[PDB]
Amino acid sequence: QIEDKIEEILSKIYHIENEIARIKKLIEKVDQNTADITTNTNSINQNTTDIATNTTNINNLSDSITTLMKQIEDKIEEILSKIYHIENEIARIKKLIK
Amino acid sequence: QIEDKIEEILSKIYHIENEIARIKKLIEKVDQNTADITTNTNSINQNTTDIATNTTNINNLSDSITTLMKQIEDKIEEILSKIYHIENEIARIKKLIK
Amino acid sequence: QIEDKIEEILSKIYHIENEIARIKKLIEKVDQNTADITTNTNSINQNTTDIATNTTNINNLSDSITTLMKQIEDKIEEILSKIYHIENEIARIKKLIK
Ligand SMILES: [Cl-]
Ligand SMILES: [Cl-]
Ligand SMILES: [Cl-]
Ligand SMILES: [Cl-]
Repeated sequence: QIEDKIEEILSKIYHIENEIARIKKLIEKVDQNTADITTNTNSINQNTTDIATNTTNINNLSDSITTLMKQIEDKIEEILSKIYHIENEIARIKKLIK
Repeated sequence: QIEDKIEEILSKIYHIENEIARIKKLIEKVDQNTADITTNTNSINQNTTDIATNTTNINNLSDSITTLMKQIEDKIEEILSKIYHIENEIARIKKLIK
Repeated sequence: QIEDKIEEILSKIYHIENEIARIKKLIEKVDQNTADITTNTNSINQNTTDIATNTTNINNLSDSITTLMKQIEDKIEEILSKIYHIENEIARIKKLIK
């Protein structure tokens, strides 16, 4: 029966080796996954930097438009004011004739 | 001869234990990868939310500039119209003199 | 000693099996991680394409504002120039009366 116990063990070992050989394939997979997570982390960081640049630039353009709006509204106000003054000079030139 | 079978079993086993001890290291590397994937997934989502904000804001500014453009074109044409009416009052005043 | 050597071996084998069963639980975890890294990679790319769109559009609005600026400032200068020539016609009309 010793000899049966031994044949039994030899089968278990053969099975075990076949299971281990399948499991060993994981080593290379895990390392590959680890490498791919790093690459993703590098792309994520680069997107974050580029989103920041865009955010900054949206904000400056927004400010820029606000400065332009003011600049123009003030020149328009000043031009309308000159026009009003000229209309008043023409009222007086008209009264001065008649 | 049994005894020889037993020694070669004991070396097969010694070898298996060394293989299993290497493979054991994978349990914690996999935990780590899983944690790092979650972190990356959190950053991806934050970038996605920030890209959305930026897209929204680009779109409002673009509309804003369009409103400002027309707003200005109208005031400029009102001004040109007042100028023309002044040019006509001066044609009169010149006539009215001679 | 033989039968003792055998009962020892059988429990070393029992433990290797327990260790292997613990390690076989990684197989699907590693597959799941791999699938999740691919998903993340897909989201990263999508974000990259949307950042590029946003970048392009920020830049065109920026240029657009620059074109609008000069367009208006030239129109305003032309209006100021018509106003000045109208002031001069009114200086003449005033001198022509008195
Ligand atoms: Cl990832
Ligand atoms: Cl993994
Ligand atoms: Cl991203
Ligand atoms: Cl963006």
